[PDB]
Amino acid sequence: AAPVMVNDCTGKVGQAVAEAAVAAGLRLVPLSLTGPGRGGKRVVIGNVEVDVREVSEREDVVKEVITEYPNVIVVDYTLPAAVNDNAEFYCKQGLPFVMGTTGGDREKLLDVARKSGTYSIIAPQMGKQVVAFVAAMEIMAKQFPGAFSGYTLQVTESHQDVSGTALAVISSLRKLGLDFKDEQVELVRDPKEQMTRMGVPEQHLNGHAFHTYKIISPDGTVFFEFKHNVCGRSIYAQGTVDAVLFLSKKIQEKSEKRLYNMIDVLEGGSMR
Amino acid sequence: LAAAPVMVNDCTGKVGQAVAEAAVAAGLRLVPLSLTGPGRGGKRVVIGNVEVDVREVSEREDVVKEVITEYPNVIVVDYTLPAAVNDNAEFYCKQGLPFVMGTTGGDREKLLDVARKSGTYSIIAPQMGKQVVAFVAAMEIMAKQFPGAFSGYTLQVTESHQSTKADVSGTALAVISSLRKLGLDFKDEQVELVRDPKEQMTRMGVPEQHLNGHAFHTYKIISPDGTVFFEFKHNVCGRSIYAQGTVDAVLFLSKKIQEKSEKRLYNMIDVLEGGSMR
Ligand SMILES: NC(=O)c1ccc[n+]([C@@H]2O[C@H](COP(=O)([O-])OP(=O)(O)OC[C@H]3O[C@@H](n4cnc5c(N)ncnc54)[C@H](O)[C@@H]3O)[C@@H](O)[C@H]2O)c1
Ligand SMILES: NC(=O)c1ccc[n+]([C@@H]2O[C@H](COP(=O)([O-])OP(=O)(O)OC[C@H]3O[C@@H](n4cnc5c(N)ncnc54)[C@H](O)[C@@H]3O)[C@@H](O)[C@H]2O)c1
Ligand SMILES: [Ca+2]
Repeated sequence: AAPVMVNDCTGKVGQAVAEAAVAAGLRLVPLSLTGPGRGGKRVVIGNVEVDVREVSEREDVVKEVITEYPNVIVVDYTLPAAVNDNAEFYCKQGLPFVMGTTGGDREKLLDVARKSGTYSIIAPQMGKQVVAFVAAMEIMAKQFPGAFSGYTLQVTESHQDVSGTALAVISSLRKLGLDFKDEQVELVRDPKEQMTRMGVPEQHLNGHAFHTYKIISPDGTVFFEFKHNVCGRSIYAQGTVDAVLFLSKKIQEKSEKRLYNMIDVLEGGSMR
Repeated sequence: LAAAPVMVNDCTGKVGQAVAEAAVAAGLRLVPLSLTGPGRGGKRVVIGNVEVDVREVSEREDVVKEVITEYPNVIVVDYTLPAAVNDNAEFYCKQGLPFVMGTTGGDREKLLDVARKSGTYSIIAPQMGKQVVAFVAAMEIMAKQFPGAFSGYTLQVTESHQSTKADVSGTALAVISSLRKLGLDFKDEQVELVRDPKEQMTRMGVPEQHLNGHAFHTYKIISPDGTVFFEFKHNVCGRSIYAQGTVDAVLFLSKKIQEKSEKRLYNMIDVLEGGSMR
């Protein structure tokens, strides 16, 4: 598996990703780029000192990276403002990359990767196990129209503005014959209620994504319940490591397909 | 509803009765004759507004002759016992009688083979609760599309049925089969079988009125570090899900017979793909 450069290793997700890469046995490139107004520094990720460099030095830094690590894959967890420029930079430099950063102009991001033939994974949702759940519910919904018609749907949700994941699952559930408007989602905002009702540990009130879907027969006798509860950043960190392993293999195979998403990574199976 | 009349064997069985009640309540024509098992006497029972002459299984030949003459388009619904599966199926297939069989057990491969080779219009499924079938399929879909997606996670499976059902549920086994393809490491004997009434009430939330007829299932999928938690429950009280799914299956198969379909043997997946007919 290929060595990885994580920009930015000092950001919260980027740090978690670099940690998880090191703990999994990937080689972490000991260089990183940080954002405007952040200065250069040395940081420790596991047993590796990383020379964190200001983004204005990116041309030089990438040349230092490429000479010592030809087969590097870049992992990008920066900010929406950097997304398009970073992508154009990675594509202009021939660098394969895994883009976790959300926002920016998404059509422009995809088209620059596709038109340049740059090996890449672009996925604004890297929590792969949740992605799998969401996608399978949809395929099932399309296979069995009206299978749950007459049932009652209740959807209750905790995050920190309804979750795109919850809306996607609700859309599938309508194809199953459930009637449920988007406004009927109960957002739990009160931390007391986030702890008590949903079981979120005190630790993760500022960093969680808990969802419950209850589907009940009109006579009360049939009860379905689906939960996916995410605490913190580990699912995204682990998802990113899996994406790097997938992309590395596809570069190694000289694959004709260049731009992948998390669905592609899931379909490639487990690699650890 | 230009749907076929139905003969429910055995309408004195717990599931057969529930099926026959639901068929009558849905507006199907219940054939006023039924077959009951060895040891049971002949009797008459009331199902909705219908008096059913219930006859001993040794009377099968003449009873089915009487039914065929009075109700030529009859579909037989079979909820009997495992010891009767193969004999009953081979009987229906010899008579050209279309059938819906929910009875579990027997030689399943032999059951499907005789249906297919005889060309008998049939629906054979050990789980007629179509909504539960849809959940099972969702898990299998996830495992086919995304193999190993939960590799490294821990699986806990806990299951509660009435005390007499002293063996793990077929639905739980099929779900676990999919979960293994998803990367979970889990032997079949690791399923926790809750069978003590006190535990069923307190731990599983089974209402007291449903202790002798329920099917509660919980699957927990947890990441190594404990930060990601999936939980799937499907909890059935009583038998109305099975009776309702059986009615749907009868209406489905009824249409296929009228339409004269080349395909003869169906399951509940096929019924789910046909859409809701009510
Ligand atoms: N794909 C996913 O599943 C997923 C999961 C969680 C978060 N995110 C997203 O990832 C992004 C990062 O989140 P976070 O909490 O780590 O943010 P953060 O603010 O903690 O870290 C972002 C870092 O990027 C740096 N940065 C800014 N511009 C840069 C540039 N041009 N080059 C290099 N570094 C630059 C900043 O200095 C900062 O250290 C956000 O857009 C967030 O929404 C995505
Ligand atoms: N597919 C499903 O959805 C589903 C759901 C629940 C139960 N079941 C199955 O249905 C079957 C019956 O369950 P139950 O609780 O109604 O059992 P039950 O014992 O209450 O009823 C079964 C009846 O079948 C009769 N019988 C036995 N042999 C017969 C024969 N050769 N001909 C006619 N009648 C005969 C018995 O006398 C008995 O009255 C079981 O195998 C059970 O596992 C299936
Ligand atoms: Ca810093």
